Amino acid sequence: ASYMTNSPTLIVMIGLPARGKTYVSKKLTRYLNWIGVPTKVFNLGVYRREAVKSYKSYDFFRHDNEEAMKIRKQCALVALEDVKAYLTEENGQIAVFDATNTTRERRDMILNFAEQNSFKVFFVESVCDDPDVIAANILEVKVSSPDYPERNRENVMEDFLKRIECYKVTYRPLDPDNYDKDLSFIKVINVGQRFLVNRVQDYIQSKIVYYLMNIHVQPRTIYLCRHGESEFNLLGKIGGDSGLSVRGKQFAQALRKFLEEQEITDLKVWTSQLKRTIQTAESLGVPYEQWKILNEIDAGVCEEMTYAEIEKRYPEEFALRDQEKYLYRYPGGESYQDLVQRLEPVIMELERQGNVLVISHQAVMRCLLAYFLDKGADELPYLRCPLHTIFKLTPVAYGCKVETIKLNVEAVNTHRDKPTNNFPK
Amino acid sequence: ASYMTNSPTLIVMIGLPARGKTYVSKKLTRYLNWIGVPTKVFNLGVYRREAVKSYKSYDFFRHDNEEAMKIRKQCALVALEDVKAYLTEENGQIAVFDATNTTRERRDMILNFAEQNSFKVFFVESVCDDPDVIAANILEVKVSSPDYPERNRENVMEDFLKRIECYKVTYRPLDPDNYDKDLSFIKVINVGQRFLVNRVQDYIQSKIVYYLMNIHVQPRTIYLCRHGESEFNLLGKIGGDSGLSVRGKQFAQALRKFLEEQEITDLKVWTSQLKRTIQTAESLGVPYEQWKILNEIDAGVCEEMTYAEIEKRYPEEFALRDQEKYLYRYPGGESYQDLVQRLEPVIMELERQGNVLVISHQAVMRCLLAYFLDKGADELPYLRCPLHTIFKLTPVAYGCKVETIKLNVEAVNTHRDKPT
Ligand SMILES: Nc1ncnc2c1ncn2[C@@H]1O[C@H](COP(=O)(O)OP(=O)(O)OP(=O)(O)O)[C@@H](O)[C@H]1O
Ligand SMILES: Nc1ncnc2c1ncn2[C@@H]1O[C@H](COP(=O)(O)OP(=O)(O)OP(=O)(O)O)[C@@H](O)[C@H]1O
Ligand SMILES: O=P(O)(O)OC[C@H]1O[C@](O)(CO)[C@@H](O)[C@@H]1O
Ligand SMILES: O=P(O)(O)OC[C@H]1O[C@](O)(CO)[C@@H](O)[C@@H]1O
Repeated sequence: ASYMTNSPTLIVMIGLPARGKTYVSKKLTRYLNWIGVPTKVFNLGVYRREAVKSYKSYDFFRHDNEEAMKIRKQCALVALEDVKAYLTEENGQIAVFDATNTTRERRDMILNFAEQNSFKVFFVESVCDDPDVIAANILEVKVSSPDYPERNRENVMEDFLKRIECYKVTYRPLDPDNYDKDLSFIKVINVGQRFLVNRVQDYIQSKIVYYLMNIHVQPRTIYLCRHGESEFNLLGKIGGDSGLSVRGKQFAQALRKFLEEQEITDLKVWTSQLKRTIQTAESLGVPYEQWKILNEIDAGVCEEMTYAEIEKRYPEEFALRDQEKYLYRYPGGESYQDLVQRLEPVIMELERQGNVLVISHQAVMRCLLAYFLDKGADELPYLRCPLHTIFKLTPVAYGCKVETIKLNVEAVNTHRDKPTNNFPK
Repeated sequence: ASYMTNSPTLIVMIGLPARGKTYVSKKLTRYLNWIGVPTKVFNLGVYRREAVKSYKSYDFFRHDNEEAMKIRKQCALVALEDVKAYLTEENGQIAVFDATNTTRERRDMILNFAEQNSFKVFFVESVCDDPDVIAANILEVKVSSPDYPERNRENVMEDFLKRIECYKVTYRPLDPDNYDKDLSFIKVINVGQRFLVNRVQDYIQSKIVYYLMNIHVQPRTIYLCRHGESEFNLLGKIGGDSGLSVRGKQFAQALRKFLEEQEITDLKVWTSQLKRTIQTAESLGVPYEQWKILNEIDAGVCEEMTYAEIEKRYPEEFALRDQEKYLYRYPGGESYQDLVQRLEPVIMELERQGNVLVISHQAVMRCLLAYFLDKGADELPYLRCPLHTIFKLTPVAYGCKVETIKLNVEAVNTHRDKPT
């Protein structure tokens, strides 16, 4: 009177080692938080390493190893108690349980935990049988996984290959035709070549599946920059549709040279529909695609004004925006929250693809950086993205490599800091 | 070909007769237009009926009926030419091709058309093998399909069953393991019990899959009404959080009696978080759920004012809102477009479920009616939803049955027409 319509959700990863589970867990968790759903990942690798206080050879992972199996089960129970605390005491809505969970006994233990606590359960099983995908994932584990010592990885590969065989002995995949016909799940096959989806129960499960249709697990690189310096940038005017300054044109030429030197396979170039990004791309000698949704934030009645003019003409609005820069909405225009919402299709295409250069704008690029660098709404409107600097991004399971490349053309500074040190607040 | 990320897309239905193809095509097309992607459905049943100028017995659908096969192929080619015009001359972005397309030869013809025109292709194959799902779909065809004469349907079932057998003879399903491993598609199995998705190539294909995870094909009924009359309604005041007038409470009591008479299985009742909808649901004697996203449109600095007061205090804003009521945003508040965007999770849950009563508000309910009755943004802010009237909606493939039930409790009129 009522029942289970308002329950939180436990997303349970399944798979053999080196299947992309931790990458998927982390990026899915970031996406769910991005759309406003409080979500936390629980990485059982961390739990078990902290419990045994040493790195473990493949024999630790034998299903026969009674002593190891008992330690590993206890770690799962501790993590589940942390899941419960998060979802019932800490205002979490979704918990993501990143572990192998390859046996039916372990999955039934999780399901019984969820039923006792009225948590919905959705399984994400990563199945890789393509030799190239497998060999790639395994090599990535060998090089970067923290489940082995930081240095001296010469014997990691041989051990890890044997650890996988231990899991293969007892692995029961989800069986949609019989044993698991009533469970809600998705099998992600070969990191997203195809999918088997069973019994999607509700809106949030549809969003989870939606996100996983856009994820890309193999290493990829994306490039972000602004249009070259514009005339309005030189004037300190926001918004508008002005063209490149002569220095912005020099930047566009330098950008062409930089892209040639980078030797990028199958480069795609995306711009907005505003002249300054188009003009930047036109100098590159390669096809490009304009996106309306990459247009700069709309400043409404403040379009084409300087900050000094805005503070003078609209002192109350100007102070409000400084107090609440993410949520503030220009009269007749947009807030950063509005901008975030309309950027979602570009963000999904950038989750999917590598070798894309996005030529956009200060506020737009802040949103894209906040998404791929996992920054919150508080910091998002203040992220620094100078004119004539390229951001080169390589996402990894626990974050994103960022390289900045300042090209050799000067530009004005358009970054206004939040006012500091004022009294009262 | 697919050389651009935002090139046009041809969605191609596949399946035997009575698989929900035509319902899925139409509801997906409506959803795509709702989120701003111009989409048009092409119903090959209509093309072929118009060309052959008569109803056809199962004999027409034999794969070995050479003369019929040639006509059917020519209809597919005509429809593809209309697809081309829609996507290249009329600024369409997605075309939905509703046909059986059960043979590899027909699918290859479509694929070659798409490649010649640089259209992306995504197939939606409806596979039904559950006897209950099939039997239901077939009876629905028997009752309502326009592929048979309107009256005297006594021989329809026998003919239609033989027509299905004609198609079973040559049906080749999509084969993800070999023949069709490089095609982009979703198999919808038993109208959404489960799905097989292959090679999603872009954002919009992921949105198509997303929508299909929420669709419900079997007939269902949902109920929409407003909160009972509020004190602010009696005062002509917009917005706010006032409670029910005594007539709104009387309506809530009448609503309980109405719901009992409807003999509804597993009724769900959804309200907003505002007092007037909660108090309406509380008279019903059943569990109900509050949704913040069902709260009435936010009028910002005009909250709790009458239209006359708004016109006096903010004449320019009042006139702008009349010129552009869908997009206009109240200072400090919302536009109908904002309202549409935040309603998406409840719209998806209403696509999925039946036996739901939503008790909401004038602007909210306009958005929900615009979605399920396929109304455009121009008309959405002016749809009429009187206090104390229940809208009973039964979606069908070509629209929605609508019954309005005025309960016997008077209420003020809160509907303001656009000035002439
Ligand atoms: N706690 C962590 N901190 C940083 N990176 C991590 C962490 N856990 C996993 N990763 C990264 O996840 C990837 C896979 O290593 P993990 O140690 O998760 O191996 P695995 O579980 O066998 O593989 P997978 O999770 O891909 O199925 C590596 O890139 C690794 O650096
Ligand atoms: N042109 C139309 N106008 C109104 N309703 C239609 C039209 N075409 C199909 N429908 C509806 O679609 C549903 C299925 O009928 P249809 O004629 O499409 O049979 P079918 O193609 O064998 O079945 P399905 O499309 O479900 O595979 C029925 O409710 C029918 O009324
Ligand atoms: O939110 P902020 O810090 O005002 O930055 C966005 C502004 O920056 C610019 O891209 C450059 O000044 C303007 O066009 C835009 O209004
Ligand atoms: O968009 P309209 O026609 O002003 O209707 C919305 C108004 O209707 C009401 O629901 C009832 O007057 C108000 O609370 C709301 O502001």
